[PDB]
Amino acid sequence: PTLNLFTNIPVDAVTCSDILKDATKAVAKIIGKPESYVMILLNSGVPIAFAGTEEPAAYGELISIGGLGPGVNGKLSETISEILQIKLSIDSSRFYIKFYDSP
Amino acid sequence: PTLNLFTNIPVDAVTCSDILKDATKAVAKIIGKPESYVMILLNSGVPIAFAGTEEPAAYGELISIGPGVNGKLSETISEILQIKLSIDSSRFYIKFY
Amino acid sequence: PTLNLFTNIPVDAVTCSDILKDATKAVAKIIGKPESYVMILLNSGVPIAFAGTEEPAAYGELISIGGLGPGVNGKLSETISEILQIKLSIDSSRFYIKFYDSPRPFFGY
Ligand SMILES: [Ca+2]
Ligand SMILES: [Ca+2]
Ligand SMILES: [Ca+2]
Ligand SMILES: [Ca+2]
Ligand SMILES: [Ca+2]
Ligand SMILES: [Ca+2]
Repeated sequence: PTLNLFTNIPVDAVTCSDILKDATKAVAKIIGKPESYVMILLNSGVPIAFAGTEEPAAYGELISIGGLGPGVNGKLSETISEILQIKLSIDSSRFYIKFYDSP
Repeated sequence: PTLNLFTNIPVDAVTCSDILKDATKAVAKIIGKPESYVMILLNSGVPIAFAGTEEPAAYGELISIGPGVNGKLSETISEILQIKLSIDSSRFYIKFY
Repeated sequence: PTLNLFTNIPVDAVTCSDILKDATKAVAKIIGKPESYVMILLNSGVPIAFAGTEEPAAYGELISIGGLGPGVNGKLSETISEILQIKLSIDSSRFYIKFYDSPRPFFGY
């Protein structure tokens, strides 16, 4: 699976590594795939307008070949959102994650 | 909806904010929803080759998007980028639909 | 088609232009469409973890209108991975590509 994140916060290198590590663990654990199949990207310092403001925000695309659904997506969303809340102070109302179950 | 934009033009902060605001207004009007439903990202200074040159170019992905809206929407964003950045070439893709 | 690349190493403008040009020629030849239809993007300096590590890596999304014939995806994957190997020393084991078969055309201007 891949998680491709974009945020308007300029993230420092240490915080970036922390997020990549935390997201790797969360994606592997919750979908049920080995970490060797999990890729996380963090595009930071990307200007974002959401709801008419440029307050801190993030966008993510989570793509998996199977393994998604109502019993998984809610947990992934909550877990990744909490990582960005703690590490970047991004409110969950300004983080949109799009899930896609790929053929 | 989310519009994820990429351009090889390096864009200054004010022009970026103007584009984000212009695009927010245009998307909101064309889709008929409040701005609280609209996210615009601008990835700038991303090298792009299009039709075998690196002339000014933009690429946009539309996520979580009425019929015909996509064409009027993509053309309007294309016009905004031409006016604000002098980008003469652009491509828009409806993603995950 | 569009190839949107992301890599975690910094890439200088000359190397970037080489990658963009070689990727344009390779995608155009393998897919059979003229270069006028090919767009390549290179997002560099993007932190990536793959298999739990941050060694040089790349992600690519290849978006084609209607998808490609049997075997063509694998040929594209191999060819792009060689470009990234030659130009950036990214091992092919750390290149991850996703193909999108778009059921509707791009909007181009
Ligand atoms: Ca997968
Ligand atoms: Ca389920
Ligand atoms: Ca949205
Ligand atoms: Ca329609
Ligand atoms: Ca095309
Ligand atoms: Ca195509």
